[PDB]
Amino acid sequence: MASMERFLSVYDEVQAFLLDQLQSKYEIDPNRARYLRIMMDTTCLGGKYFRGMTVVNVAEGFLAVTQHDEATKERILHDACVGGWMIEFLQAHYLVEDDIMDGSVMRRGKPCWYRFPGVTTQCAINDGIILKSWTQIMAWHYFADRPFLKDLLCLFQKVDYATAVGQMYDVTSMCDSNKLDPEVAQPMTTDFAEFTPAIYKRIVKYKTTFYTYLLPLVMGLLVSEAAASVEMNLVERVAHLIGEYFQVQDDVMDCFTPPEQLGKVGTDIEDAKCSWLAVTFLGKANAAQVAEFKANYGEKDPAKVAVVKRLYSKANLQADFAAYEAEVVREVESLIEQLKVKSPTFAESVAVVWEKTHKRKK
Amino acid sequence: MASMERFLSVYDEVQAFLLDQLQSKYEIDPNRARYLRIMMDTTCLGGKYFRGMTVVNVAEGFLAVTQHDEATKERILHDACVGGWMIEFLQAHYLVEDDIMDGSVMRRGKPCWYRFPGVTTQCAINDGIILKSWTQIMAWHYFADRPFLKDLLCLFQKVDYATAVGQMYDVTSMCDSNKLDPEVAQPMTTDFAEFTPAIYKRIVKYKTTFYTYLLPLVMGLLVSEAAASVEMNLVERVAHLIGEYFQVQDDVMDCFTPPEQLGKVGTDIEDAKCSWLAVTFLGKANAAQVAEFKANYGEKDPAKVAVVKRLYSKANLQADFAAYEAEVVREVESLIEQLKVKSPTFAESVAVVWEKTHKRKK
Ligand SMILES: C=C(C)CCOP(=O)(O)OP(=O)(O)O
Ligand SMILES: C=C(C)CCOP(=O)(O)OP(=O)(O)O
Ligand SMILES: C=C(C)CCOP(=O)(O)OP(=O)(O)O
Ligand SMILES: C=C(C)CCOP(=O)(O)OP(=O)(O)O
Ligand SMILES: [Mn+2]
Ligand SMILES: [Mn+2]
Ligand SMILES: [Mn+2]
Ligand SMILES: [Mn+2]
Ligand SMILES: [Mn+2]
Ligand SMILES: [Mn+2]
Repeated sequence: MASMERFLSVYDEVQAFLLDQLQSKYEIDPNRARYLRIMMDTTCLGGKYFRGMTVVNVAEGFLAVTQHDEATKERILHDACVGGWMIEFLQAHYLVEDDIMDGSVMRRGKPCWYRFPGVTTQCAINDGIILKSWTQIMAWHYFADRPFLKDLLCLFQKVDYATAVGQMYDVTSMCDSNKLDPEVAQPMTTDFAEFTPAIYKRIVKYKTTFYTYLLPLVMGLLVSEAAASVEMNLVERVAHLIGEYFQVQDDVMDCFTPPEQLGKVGTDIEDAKCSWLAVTFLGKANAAQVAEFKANYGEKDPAKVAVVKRLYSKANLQADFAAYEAEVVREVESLIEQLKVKSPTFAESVAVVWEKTHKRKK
Repeated sequence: MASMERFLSVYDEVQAFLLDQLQSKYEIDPNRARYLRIMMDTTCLGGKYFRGMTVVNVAEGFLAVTQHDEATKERILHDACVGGWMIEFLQAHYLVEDDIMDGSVMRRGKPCWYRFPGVTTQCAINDGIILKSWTQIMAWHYFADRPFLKDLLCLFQKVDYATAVGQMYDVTSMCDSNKLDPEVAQPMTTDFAEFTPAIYKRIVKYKTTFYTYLLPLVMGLLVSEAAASVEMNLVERVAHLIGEYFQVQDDVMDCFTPPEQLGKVGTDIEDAKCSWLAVTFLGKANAAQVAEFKANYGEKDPAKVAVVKRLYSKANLQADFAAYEAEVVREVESLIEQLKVKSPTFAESVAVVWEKTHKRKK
């Protein structure tokens, strides 16, 4: 177990705690409390909950093989649920600001938060900042007396920082590094020389993999008091690997999955992003295809966007994706086997996370 | 002490630490390091440094009367400087996002960060988020082994949260509370019924007073290991009082101090903000002046803005400001006298902070 039901139930508790505290300590009025309730629901719910449920499933794995009083088992499961919501609220923060930064129109099948009629960008920027503050309010309330509090806060903040650095790498990925200058308007690259696997990998490593895979796996270990029982270098390597594959999927779906299924409308082509599709197309294309790509990439013009998507389709990128995927399967399986040496239970949790990631269709 | 020189010197050290870590741990390239260096300098420097120097001056007060080895004195002064930069970087974060939210054009005598040619709003939103992450990176690096670390992080996060709540109160201050609704476009108030002292005071309490006065005073106590030696209810009361007066000054200057001296261009009238000027004018005006105010407030139109400023000038608000100020002087002096009972040294630091605030011209 009922993991998803327990996790969703704890959302109601955290929300009530936060909103009750706003009334009792922060002098909030009922209508602004309602606004923040709706904001919380809209930005924190309706996703796949993969990050939060990873914390829960890692914790459940150790519960199955560790001797505990039932009260202790309930405490660990509750801590796992609260920690998972910390990551889901961190996600909510990033998506609110990212949708503004990327000029997006839909998220989770609804308008992006900033596009809601009674929201607008000026309030949505601050709403996003509130979401991140709530992660810390949660931590200090629910975990005040826990032995893992310091480790958890330190990990959370380093992951949050890495993600913000990665967002800088992402939103500057269509500029030439040598021309970056706050004082000079930034032209889009014309040579696309920095659309390389290594540079792509750096964006993804920081913007996605720490908070989507490393943070939930290690938080599950922390609330289980089990971190010392795994090889942390393997956790870092497998989180980076699965997290990169997760983003490659997201890049592919941005272009080729209908918004009806995906729940968002892709902007990577029009935004000139350094996506897996663009890097891989450039790793394959002949001279004429590169020049045609350059003539059309990074423009909102729906007909130029359409030229790019046809170039992608005719370049048979499904072949590159399959070879990349087959390589990731080898390496993920190898790392899971290595994890089994010290931590069979955690290895299985990583196998579950991989299976969920590998099979996802949104 | 040479307090200002020590404090500015520590900026260079923190900056080098942060940028060196970006190179050694976060795979940053030189041009993006340069961008973030310039971003740090532009957003963190050039203010009055009142918040950071409050930490230093509180710590210096206890140094003068406490027995310490010189090495311990140097450690406390360095911690005070690092903690002061934590608050200055928090300030930097708020100003970067606030200038976007308020549609402002100038800050500290230069263009707002988001208006720099090679910046733009999409990167500036994330740059602001980086500034806040840097406050935590600082804390965990410099204070990892300090006994005050947990208290400091908990205080910092609660203050940061209060400020974000206050920014919500601020950016929604021109809407009718009963009509707030994320799903419905928000009309500006027509009755201005929520332009009251009590509602004004709530905005200011949260958006300004916690991070501008409470946080620097208590951080000075924490790095001095002296918090138990003061009456914290008095610290809270005097921080709220001086912080409110500080914002009333800022509201007055928004309208009446030339940008050449102030270093920013006011937006409160055009933004329909609940400012001290608007609340006090409405506390004084006759029927015709209220209707003329309503006809002109909250519009970028330079001639409508000019109508409001003339209404302010003819309403003799200098009289209300002087009575308000005379009341604050009574109450601040009373709280300083009360603080002397347990903590003469801290009372004097608060007297210094008050004098600096009271005499400021920007
Ligand atoms: C890192 C990326 C690509 C952001 C979207 O993440 P998810 O696809 O996990 O979004 P939700 O399930 O939370 O909606
Ligand atoms: C949001 C973060 C931090 C990483 C994912 O970036 P994207 O910008 O690719 O995410 P989507 O908008 O595609 O979900
Ligand atoms: C709280 C307000 C009114 C923001 C500006 O603060 P300051 O007037 O202290 O700005 P700097 O000295 O840091 O430039
Ligand atoms: C920035 C914060 C959090 C409070 C001061 O608000 P203002 O919006 O009045 O500040 P200025 O732009 O006048 O400096
Ligand atoms: Mn996006
Ligand atoms: Mn993005
Ligand atoms: Mn995407
Ligand atoms: Mn402002
Ligand atoms: Mn403002
Ligand atoms: Mn102001």
